[PDB]
Amino acid sequence: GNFDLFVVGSGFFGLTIAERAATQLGKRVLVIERRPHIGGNAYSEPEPETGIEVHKYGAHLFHTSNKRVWDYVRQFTDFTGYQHRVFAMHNGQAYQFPMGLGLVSQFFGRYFSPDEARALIAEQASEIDTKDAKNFEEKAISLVGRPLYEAFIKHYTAKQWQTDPKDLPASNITRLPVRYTFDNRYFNDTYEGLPVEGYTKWLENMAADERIEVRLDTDWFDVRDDLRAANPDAPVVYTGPLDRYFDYAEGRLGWRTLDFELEVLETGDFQGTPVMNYNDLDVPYTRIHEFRHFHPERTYPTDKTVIMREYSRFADNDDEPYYPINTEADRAVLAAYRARAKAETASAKVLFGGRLGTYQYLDMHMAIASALSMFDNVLAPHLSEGASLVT
Amino acid sequence: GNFDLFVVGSGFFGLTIAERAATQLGKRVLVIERRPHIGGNAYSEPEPETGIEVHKYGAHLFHTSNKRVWDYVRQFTDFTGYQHRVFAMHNGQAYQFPMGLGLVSQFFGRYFSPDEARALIAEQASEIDTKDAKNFEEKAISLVGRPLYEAFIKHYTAKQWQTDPKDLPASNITRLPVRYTFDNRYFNDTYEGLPVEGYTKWLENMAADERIEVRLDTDWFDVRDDLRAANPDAPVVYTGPLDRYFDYAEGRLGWRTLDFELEVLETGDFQGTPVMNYNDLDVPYTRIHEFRHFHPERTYPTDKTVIMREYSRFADNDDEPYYPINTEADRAVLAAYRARAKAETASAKVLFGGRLGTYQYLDMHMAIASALSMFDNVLAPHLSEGASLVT
Ligand SMILES: Cc1cc2nc3c(=O)[nH]c(=O)nc-3n(C[C@H](O)[C@H](O)[C@H](O)COP(=O)(O)OP(=O)(O)OC[C@H]3O[C@@H](n4cnc5c(N)ncnc54)[C@H](O)[C@@H]3O)c2cc1C
Ligand SMILES: Cc1cc2nc3c(=O)[nH]c(=O)nc-3n(C[C@H](O)[C@H](O)[C@H](O)COP(=O)(O)OP(=O)(O)OC[C@H]3O[C@@H](n4cnc5c(N)ncnc54)[C@H](O)[C@@H]3O)c2cc1C
Ligand SMILES: [Mg+2]
Repeated sequence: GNFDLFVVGSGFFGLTIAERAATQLGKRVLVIERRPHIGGNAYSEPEPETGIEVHKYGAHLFHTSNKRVWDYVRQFTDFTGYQHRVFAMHNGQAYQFPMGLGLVSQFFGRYFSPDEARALIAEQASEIDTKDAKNFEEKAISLVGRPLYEAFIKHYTAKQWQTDPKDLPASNITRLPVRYTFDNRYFNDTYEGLPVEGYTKWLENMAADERIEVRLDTDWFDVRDDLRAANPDAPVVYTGPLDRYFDYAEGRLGWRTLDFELEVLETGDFQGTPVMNYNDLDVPYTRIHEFRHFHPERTYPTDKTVIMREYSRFADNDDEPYYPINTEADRAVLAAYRARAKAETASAKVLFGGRLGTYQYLDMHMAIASALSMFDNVLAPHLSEGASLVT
Repeated sequence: GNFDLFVVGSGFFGLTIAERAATQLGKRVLVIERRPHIGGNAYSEPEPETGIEVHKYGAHLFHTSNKRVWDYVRQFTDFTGYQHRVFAMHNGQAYQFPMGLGLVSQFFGRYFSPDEARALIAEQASEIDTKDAKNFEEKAISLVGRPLYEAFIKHYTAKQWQTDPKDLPASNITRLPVRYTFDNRYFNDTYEGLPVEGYTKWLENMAADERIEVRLDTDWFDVRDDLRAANPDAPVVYTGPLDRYFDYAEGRLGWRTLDFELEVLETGDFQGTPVMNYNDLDVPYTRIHEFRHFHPERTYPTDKTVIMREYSRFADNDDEPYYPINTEADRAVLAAYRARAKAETASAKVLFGGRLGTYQYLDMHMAIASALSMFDNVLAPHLSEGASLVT
């Protein structure tokens, strides 16, 4: 049939756009998705042996301080009262985390009060002067001191960035706070929780409107010419890779990827907490997720659990792209593609959005906020009142 | 104590050198090995749950037509009568392999005699003229025809090389024979078998002589200065990476790596043969190894088996290097390092050998042949009669 709007990609950005067009302007929307499932990287699914919901592209924790977004998402799902907390494994011991009075007292072997901890860190971090810092390693030492740096930062950084911290620029550290309280709540956003029926149901609700069609297993580039010949005045919101859209004509944007190993174990509980960071070099993974703990309210089985080991890697051409590397070279490459994108927008009615469309890491709430904004300020005016898509 | 000779690396090249020096010249040899085990990539070990011997760095099949090598290795191990055969999985069917009368009859649906098969291939391969071939894909079609190419070569090549076959040079295909008989013995060497007590015992026997010390978990670069200060007239045979030896001063040599996934299944037999190639794009691995079938003479358990999925990847800086990529750029980089190596040989008594030391893929028998030759023609003359190490 006929379409008023094409959305490429069914992640949170894509589905926010598609939903808002359908329900707020009455528009016919086609969502083209190349994967065999919707939801982009927020997709979740039960592990078969155990029934436990697993986040297939990495652990997804929802948090936001944006009231508008919080009100928007709650139309599609309820949230549990989950609060994220993380522990760290170093030299055979499990530490409270992030760095705070708990970790400090554990690591140094006795209670440090807020004033005493402040004094300790100050003294140890004085080894290097921050403005003299030549690189990441030195800057981190100049902020938290060498003992804490070498125990909980050095090797974890090396694993996560796949680069020796001495070869990372000092530039990539703004602050490196130690909490001078025992508060170990990981995020400090106003709103936080996990979707009660899980992420996939949430995303399916966003696509529920009759005026939205979702075509899975479909690559936009395989179908666009005849789809747009069908509906020439239909604008496009594209949330796939930016460099691919222009046939890599400016070069490939660099990304980091993640490898996961899912394992079902014959115990009811492997580590007693959702996420354990592994700070030492003697194991190759950065973190282990245990998914039963994301939803304690669920009646999961008692004799099995599923865990997931996470590993960091530079992305090869065909790896899933997760984090932009963002070298100067990358930023110059990006610069060229957004010029192309602005010209494609003006000439072909194609908007570029989302994590892949803009070469940006985006949290779920930031992707949603981004899409709501594109809708309100660029796309809806066009669809409703013929306004230009040129900014 | 004192040493007459340093060998860096305890793979087949290294241990051949160390053994020949110890037993044929009476020399004190120290082998420095950075891994926690000896044997280099030929190392094997029993999987714990099943007891089954697994080749930890890929399936290792011994074959040679070199009588000297065959006589040499049999001093350290007995061989079984194993003959390697490979099958290929395409579109839900298992095919005899390599391409021959069996595969051809299966694939085309009826018996083709030697003359008829010859005629078939000739006709189909005539689609493209070999000298007109613009790339790998076209050259392969010009040799075996499009139907066979698209079924058993196209996607397997894409997976193994991590490159679209249209973007590989025609240059990388010499011949692509179809066997016009039913003979499916994989290798055509005079001698073939598997070590009766397994690869690790074999390698341990090579290092058995009292005059050989093996230090595990030791990086040559961490220890060389004081080791050589200890024994200044001791020559060195280095079989680690060539580019690393000279601090990557000419750039990094490019390699391909392999990823493996070991799995123990609750069946006595998963695929009924040691190696199954997967020629289709719908699975990411290239091959599955089932190790019980490498040693049918062993009394392995009946209710479990261990398999290994193999995947191809370009090597990152810290991946295990398995196959040289060998671009023109790589060959120019290599060229510079062998000039450096020749100067290091003349000035510091350091020989460069083996797979890593020469940027070469070497089969086991070719590594051994190589080391025997370095011994006889370069190193033994030096150790015995003070001859120069300069060639
Ligand atoms: C490991 C990992 C962990 C994360 N953890 C969190 C977290 O804890 N909390 C949080 O708030 N956010 C988290 N995020 C970000 C989260 O996934 C966001 O929902 C995501 O960034 C949403 O942005 P997006 O919709 O633009 O991208 P995506 O979710 O990637 O959606 C893009 C969709 O576009 C499809 N597509 C791409 N190309 C084409 C094409 N040619 N044709 C058709 N379809 C195409 C893709 O298949 C994909 O489905 C995490 C991300 C990752 C990778
Ligand atoms: C998947 C794979 C499959 C293979 N299959 C076969 C087969 O089927 N049949 C066959 O004949 N051959 C096969 N081979 C080749 C086989 O492994 C050979 O025995 C190997 O090439 C022997 O050559 P080498 O001794 O020079 O290298 P290696 O076996 O790699 O030995 C090198 C040793 O040097 C050590 N080392 C490196 N750097 C240092 C350092 N700075 N300090 C101290 N020690 C160091 C390394 O840890 C390593 O142990 C295969 C190889 C691979 C990767
Ligand atoms: Mg890589």
